[PDB]
Amino acid sequence: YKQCHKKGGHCFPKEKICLPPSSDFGKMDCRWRWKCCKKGSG
Amino acid sequence: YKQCHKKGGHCFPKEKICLPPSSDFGKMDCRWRWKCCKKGSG
Amino acid sequence: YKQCHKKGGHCFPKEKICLPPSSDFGKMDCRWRWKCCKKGSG
Repeated sequence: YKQCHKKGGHCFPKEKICLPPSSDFGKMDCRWRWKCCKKGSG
Repeated sequence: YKQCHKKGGHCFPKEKICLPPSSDFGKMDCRWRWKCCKKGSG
Repeated sequence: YKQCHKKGGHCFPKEKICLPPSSDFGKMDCRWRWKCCKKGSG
């Protein structure tokens, strides 16, 4: 997903914890029932 | 909050795990950095 | 989680700023890498 990758992120299931919450970018262009979190997050 | 409550949810921090994920209704009208999950969630 | 909620808090990720530190109740029975902060610091 181009836009998630552009933000430095990857797609994960929407309930996956991404820390800090600022690195969780929301759905972006990930699929339905996934969200985009910045690499480094957890 | 009206809309979250109307869905039968409550507000929780943005990264709180809410399972099943269909019980997570996203931000709704919770505060910034919070999200609405159906009562009984995660 | 039960003890956190009992103490009037919510569980937030470990690096969430909770001030004043007296309203940061440490882990309580929040999940690994989360902590309990009193209503008002979040």
